[PDB]
Amino acid sequence: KVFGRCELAAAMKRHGLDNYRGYSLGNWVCAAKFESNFNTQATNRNTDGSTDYGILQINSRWWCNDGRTPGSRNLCNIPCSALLSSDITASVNCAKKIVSDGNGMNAWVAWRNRCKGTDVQAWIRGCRL
Ligand SMILES: [Cl-]
Ligand SMILES: [Cl-]
Repeated sequence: KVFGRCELAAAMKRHGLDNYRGYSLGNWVCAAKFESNFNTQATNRNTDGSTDYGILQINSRWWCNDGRTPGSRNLCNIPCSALLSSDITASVNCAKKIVSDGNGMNAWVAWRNRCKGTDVQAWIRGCRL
């Protein structure tokens, strides 16, 4: 599913991501834009043999099981395919764990490089939330 911008904002808010660990909703929308283009089906192989999955490009080394990443820890206790669903629940729950890991949203490279320090509220402008 490719979410609309405000559609994704509303889903993320309903799931309790807005202000989660101090990250306002626009941070999450911005991260999802650059990680996945709001596409739940997005996948990308990493150099180390792991793969990133879903709207927030969650990695198969630490977080989910994809059956092909040796040494995977599956800390979210989910198949990586669950992160591709049109229902973002599993991605949100796992993102909450990731953002609580110690480095906040710096866990998302695209957030660090393209969202952090910018006017992230722009990402939710116009939306009815
Ligand atoms: Cl915001
Ligand atoms: Cl933080």
